Amino acid sequence: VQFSAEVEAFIRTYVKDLEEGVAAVFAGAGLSRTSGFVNWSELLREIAEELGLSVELEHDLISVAQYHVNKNNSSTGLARKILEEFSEQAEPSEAHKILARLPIRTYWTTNYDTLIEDSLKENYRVADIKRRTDDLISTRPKRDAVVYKMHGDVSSPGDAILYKAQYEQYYKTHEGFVTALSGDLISKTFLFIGFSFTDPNLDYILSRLHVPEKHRRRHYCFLRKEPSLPQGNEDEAGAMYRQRRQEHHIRDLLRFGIQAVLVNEYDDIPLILKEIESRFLKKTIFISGSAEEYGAWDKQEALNFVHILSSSLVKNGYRVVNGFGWGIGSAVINGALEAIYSKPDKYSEEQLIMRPFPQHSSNDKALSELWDEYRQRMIGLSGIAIFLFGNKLHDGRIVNADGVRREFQIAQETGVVVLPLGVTGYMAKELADEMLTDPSKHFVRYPWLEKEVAQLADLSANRANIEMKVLEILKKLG
Amino acid sequence: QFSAEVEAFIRTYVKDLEEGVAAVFAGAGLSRTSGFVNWSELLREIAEELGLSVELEHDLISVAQYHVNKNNSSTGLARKILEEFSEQAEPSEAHKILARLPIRTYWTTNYDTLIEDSLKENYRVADIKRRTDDLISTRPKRDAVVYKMHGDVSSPGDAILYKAQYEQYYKTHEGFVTALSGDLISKTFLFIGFSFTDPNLDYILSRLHVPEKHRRRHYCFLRKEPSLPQGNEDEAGAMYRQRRQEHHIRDLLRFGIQAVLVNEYDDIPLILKEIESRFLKKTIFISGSAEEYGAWDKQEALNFVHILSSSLVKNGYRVVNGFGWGIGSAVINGALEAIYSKPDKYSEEQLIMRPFPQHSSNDKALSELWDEYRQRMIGLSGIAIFLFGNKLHDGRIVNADGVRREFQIAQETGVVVLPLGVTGYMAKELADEMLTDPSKHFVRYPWLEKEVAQLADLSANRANIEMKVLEILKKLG
Ligand code: NA
Ligand code: NA
Ligand code: NA
Ligand code: NA
Repeated sequence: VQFSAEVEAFIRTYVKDLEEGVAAVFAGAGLSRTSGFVNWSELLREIAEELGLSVELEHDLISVAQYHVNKNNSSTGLARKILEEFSEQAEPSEAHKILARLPIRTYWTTNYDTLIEDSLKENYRVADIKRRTDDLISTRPKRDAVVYKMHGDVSSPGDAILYKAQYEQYYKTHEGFVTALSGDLISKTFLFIGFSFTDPNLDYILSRLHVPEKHRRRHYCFLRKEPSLPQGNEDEAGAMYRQRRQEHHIRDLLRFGIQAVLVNEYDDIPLILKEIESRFLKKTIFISGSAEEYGAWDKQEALNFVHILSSSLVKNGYRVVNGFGWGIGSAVINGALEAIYSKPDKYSEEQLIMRPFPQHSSNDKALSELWDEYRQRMIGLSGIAIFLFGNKLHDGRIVNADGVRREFQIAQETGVVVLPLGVTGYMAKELADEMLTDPSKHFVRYPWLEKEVAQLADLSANRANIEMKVLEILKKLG
Repeated sequence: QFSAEVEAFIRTYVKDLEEGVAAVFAGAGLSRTSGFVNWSELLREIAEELGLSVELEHDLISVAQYHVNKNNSSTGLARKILEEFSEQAEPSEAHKILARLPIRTYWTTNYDTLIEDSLKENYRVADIKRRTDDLISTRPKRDAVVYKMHGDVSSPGDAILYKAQYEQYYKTHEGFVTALSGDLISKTFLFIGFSFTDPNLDYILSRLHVPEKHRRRHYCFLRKEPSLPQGNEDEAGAMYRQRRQEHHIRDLLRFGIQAVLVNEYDDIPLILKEIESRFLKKTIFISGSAEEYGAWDKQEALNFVHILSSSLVKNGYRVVNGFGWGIGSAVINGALEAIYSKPDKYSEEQLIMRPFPQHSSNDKALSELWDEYRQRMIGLSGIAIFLFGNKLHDGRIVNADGVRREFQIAQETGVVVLPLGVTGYMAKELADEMLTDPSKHFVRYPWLEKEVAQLADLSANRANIEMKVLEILKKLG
């Protein structure tokens, strides 16, 4: 759970930039491999062999590809290997799924595959996909993210950027992409992921990143640190040359404002991203609860409290994930929306997260499983969960709501801080009391929280001070 | 009924609104209730200070530049044509309509903030571009973008005011020009508030050139020149005034702009309200609330509401959620299910949700805030459906008076009202009330009386209600 001082500073910075909304991703081929990297020599082996060349002797693979286009006067043979087959091997990394889950608004990529767009759709995120310059003219309304496919798309291989001659003229043929990228480079913090210094195309991509020093920003790029001891037909002299050479790569990236984030293995990347996610989600609050009745609370008193709580979370900079429970979810919605439109300059519709809950069975899944998948997904978008009331009618009598407990379990199992408010009674009280029954188990990560949950579980707790105590708890948890 | 040309404009803009490609380009006239500006009078004293006269100076752009040249400063000029000028800005009826409608793109050369202010009052989140720097980043989840091409009363020092700045605009404000050229080939503009006495009209129009292959047809409101003389005119001078306008009209075409001619400026809001009335026939307000469901099982009723709302989205309608207790949550879930069912064909814009009143205010009782909420939300719709409608009151179940108030607001404003009496309670009361005086409630659509009658029977068969409602809405369209 602890990283380098350099990685640690990157985590702190990118979390903050995710919160402000200026975080961006630039994705290379490595991101579309569970491996995390690509062997370019092997990909071009056959193209070179068809020219009487060999990737062992040819170190300029961009020129080899161009020679292939020249000799056959056509892009198709090249396109089959480096675009068509290359993209069918694409697989979503763990790092890929994390980045698609986070509320990152801007994805740039030179990949041809559809993994980014596909993952966004799976996570119920409406994507504005820019596959060609024409797509840049109009903005998809209410999009959750924009995805720039700089070099085209497997969907239209004829329009993809594949070989040297196209790279050389990209600044004119695709001026719109370059202009958009230059704007994002001076307004956003990029995470470059999936790039290697054996990428034949790297220099072309990096040369597009120049901006006036007055406006230059600092960005980040994952790189695997070269291992110490030999590889293949190498000796300790060859190993040390391989390593010290990498120091010049790292310094070169600074030209473009890019700071290398070194990892010893590609498997380290998803762990760093998970840490970023967990720290970032501490400001996204899941509201769990439902009510057929309100017990020691008057209904309008309860709904008014829920409304005010939701509004305050928005006004204090939190994102609210609505559990959509009966008799609670409507007040969550109305409270958050009231705050949003109170100050449409400051707050945003992004601060209220709503996704439809299951209504009907499917042929493949019972309502049983759709509900559990819904709760897992919604809690997955949050870092803290508040539990309120929680009761429903069953065979004519009021019972504590099992679905509220299930959300509680999912949250605990996944590291989401659980904050039941026992003063609201019912399942919230049942859960608060249960936590206090084993403080060494339930309050390991935050021992100071036992006292707070105990005060808020007291049925005679002062209801006017609940909101401010919750707010102080959430700020300390962050 | 309007002229054939105006009628064709109405039909085209309604469809472009529905498609989401409608745009507005607002001139000074839109910020005056009269609909026009007297430019010679605005510059009268500027000219007098240079020893000139607006009676004899026909080029007011140059007069303003001469004022800057003489004083080596735009301070005096800016006071008259920016400060005082924008202080007299008033939202016209045409302004209010265009701010109401779901137009995504507003361009303007006005300095005032009437568009931005109206959008917020209408609970529309605006992305306001006052400077080229603002163009780099897009406000997420915006309901509209507003381009202030010539700057803003907010930062007078950065506003476009005089000839020299116009001449270099294509360089200093290149971002605005590039964005406009993209919108001109992607959207259908309505130019409103411009006259051919606008000293800077040529500067504005010259920015509208695009390759013919990509040129679209736009529209521009213009007041037809009157026949009768005015101000030192006889019938020769008045006929000269009129025939000159024919060349203005023809000239607009080389920019792809078709003049929409009106006899009076007051005709503009009438054409715009006809546009709104027709456009809104695919926006459905769902009125209803329920503490209990009577002869319906609770999950049966919520399932019906869910399916109805989903079906509305899937058949191309926008759903305005009344947000009633026990009904609004199913409206939301049904619509959201449809939207994310096929997120490439359906959109989040098909569900309209705005907060309802919770707390009294020092200037408005809760009673007033509720009425204003209902008027605003019904104002967004052309058809309103009424379902159930009951609440708890002094310990008992009563029919929901709010549902009837929403019914009355709808009827008073020309919104088609479709109560489903089979859902009982207030919806049944309103269905029976309409059926008791068909002469008054079914004037516009006589065939609707039969449909309401079959849906009003408490014993009516519930399996095909949604299918019947959708057929009714399609005919109303
Ligand atoms: Na309270
Ligand atoms: Na509810
Ligand atoms: Na439950
Ligand atoms: Na009511």
